[PDB]
Amino acid sequence: NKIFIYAGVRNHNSKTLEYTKRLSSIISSRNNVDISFRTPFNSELEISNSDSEELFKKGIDRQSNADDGGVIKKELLESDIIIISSPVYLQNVSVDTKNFIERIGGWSHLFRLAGKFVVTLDVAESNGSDNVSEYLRDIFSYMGGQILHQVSITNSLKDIAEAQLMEATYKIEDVLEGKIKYKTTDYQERAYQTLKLILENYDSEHFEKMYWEKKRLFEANSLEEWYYVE
Amino acid sequence: NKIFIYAGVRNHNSKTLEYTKRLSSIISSRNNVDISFRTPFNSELEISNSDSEELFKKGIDRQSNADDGGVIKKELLESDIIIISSPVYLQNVSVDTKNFIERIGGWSHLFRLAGKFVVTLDVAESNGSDNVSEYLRDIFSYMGGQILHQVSITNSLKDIAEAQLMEATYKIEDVLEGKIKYKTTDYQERAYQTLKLILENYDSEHFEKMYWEKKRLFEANSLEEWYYVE
Ligand SMILES: Cc1cc2nc3c(=O)[nH]c(=O)nc-3n(C[C@H](O)[C@H](O)[C@H](O)COP(=O)(O)O)c2cc1C
Ligand SMILES: Cc1cc2nc3c(=O)[nH]c(=O)nc-3n(C[C@H](O)[C@H](O)[C@H](O)COP(=O)(O)O)c2cc1C
Repeated sequence: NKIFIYAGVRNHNSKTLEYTKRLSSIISSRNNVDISFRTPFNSELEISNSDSEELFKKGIDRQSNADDGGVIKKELLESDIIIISSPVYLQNVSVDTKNFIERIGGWSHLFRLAGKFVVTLDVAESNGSDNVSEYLRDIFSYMGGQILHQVSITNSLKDIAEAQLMEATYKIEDVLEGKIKYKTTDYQERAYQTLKLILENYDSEHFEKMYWEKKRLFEANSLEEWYYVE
Repeated sequence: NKIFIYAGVRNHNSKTLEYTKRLSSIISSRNNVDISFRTPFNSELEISNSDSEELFKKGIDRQSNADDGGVIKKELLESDIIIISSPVYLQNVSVDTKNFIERIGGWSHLFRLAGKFVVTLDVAESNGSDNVSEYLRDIFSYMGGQILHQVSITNSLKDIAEAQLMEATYKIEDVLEGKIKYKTTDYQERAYQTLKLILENYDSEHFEKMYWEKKRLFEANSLEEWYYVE
C-alpha cells in the first residue's frame, strides 16, 4: 500500500533522520509498498502564517499552492499509513515537525485522517521522549488517525533501536496484510461528540459546519459509524 | 531598565501580536524603559539546524552570526526583564516560538538567564493555554530565569484581557522599582544539582563542563548562592 513518511529535522547529521531512513529501508526490504519520504531537505514547507478566521471560518489556505504543502496534503489523504518522526528538542517536537502540524491545522476539526494508520517516532538523548510521543499521539489521534504504534529511541537505550524499528515494521505489516482494520478509540469518540455539539451552533456559513454537513458528520451516531457508513 | 520582547507569530492579523503590543504600550506609558520588540516581521531567525554534538560538546553555533540570532542573544543577556509571547497553535507554542527557543538551545544547561525576570503571554481561542504556559514556564525556568508572571488570554474570557495585562505590568513595575529580587525555586535548585553531577563525569574538553568551570558553577552549594556570589 501507500506509506507517507515525514521527518521534521534540518540537522544534516540528524540521528532522527538516520533512524527514519533505517525504518523506511526495513519496510521496503520486506514489503512491496509505495513510500513517499519527505523532509525539509526535499520538501519546501514555508512557516505557517494563516489566520484562524480565514483558515477555519472560511477554509482558506493560500500557502499550500505556493509550496509543497499541497502535494503533501494529497499524499497524506492518499496514503494508507502515515509515519511522522521528530527529534526531541527541548522536550518538544522540532520546529519543522510543529510547522508540518500547523500546515495541516485546518483539518483539526474535520477528522480527515479517519481511516489512516499513524506511526510515530521520536529520538532523544535521554529525556523528553514521553512529552513528544504524547503530543504526537494526541494531535494525530484527534485528527481521526489510528495510532498504530509509537516508538521512542534514546541514546541511553540505543542498543534496542534496531529491535524497536523492527517491531514498528511488524505492526505496519499487519496493516499491509489486512490483519488490522481502522477502529476508533473512546478518546476519539468523545472528541467527536464534543465537537459536534460546538459546530452545531456555528453559523450556517461557517466552513467547518458546512464541511460537516456536506460530509454528513452530523447525521452519525459515532465517528467509527460515520467512517464505515459514509 | 532594559526589556526584551519577542512575539513568535507570523500571522499579520495576530491577536497575540496585538495583545503583546498593548502590554508594551502600557508599560512604556507608565515607565521609562528601554524596550526591544522583536518578531519574525522585523527580525530574521533561520530555522534551527544545529547538531547536539557540535552545540553542546563543542559549543559550536553556526547560525547566530549569520542572521539576527546573535543580536537577539546579546539583547537577552543585556536585558533585565524578558517577555515571550506565543499564539496557542494546536495546544503547543507556535513554530516561531519553538524556533526562538531552539536557537538559544545552546544555553539549555548553562543557566545563562539566571538573574533575569521572565514574563510569558499566550493567546488562544478557548483551549491549550495551560499546556503552552506550562511549557514556557519549564523551559525559561530551567534556563535560570525567574518566572515573574504568566498570562493566558482566551477569546472565551477576552473581557478580562486588559485587566490581565495590567496585572503583568504591576509585576514588571515592582521589578523596575527594585522591590522584587531574583530568587531561585526548588525546581531550579534540583535541576542545578542534577546537572552538576552529570557534567562532573564529562570529558575535560567538553564545552559545557569547561563553561561551568570557568563560570565557577561547580564551586557552589546552590544555584542562588552561585548567582549572588559569582
Ligand atoms: C537545540 C537542541 C535541543 C535538544 N534537546 C533535548 C531534550 O530536551 N532531551 C534529550 O534527551 N535530548 C535533546 N537534544 C538531543 C537530541 O534529542 C539528540 O541529538 C537526537 O539524536 C535527536 O536529534 P538529531 O535528530 O538532530 O540527532 C537536543 C538537541 C539540540 C540540537
Ligand atoms: C494552525 C492554527 C491552529 C490553532 N490551534 C488552537 C488550539 O489548539 N486552541 C485554541 O484555543 N485556539 C487555537 N487556534 C486559534 C488561536 O489560538 C487564536 O487565533 C489566537 O488569537 C492566537 O492566534 P493569533 O495570534 O494568530 O491570533 C489556532 C489557530 C491556527 C492558525
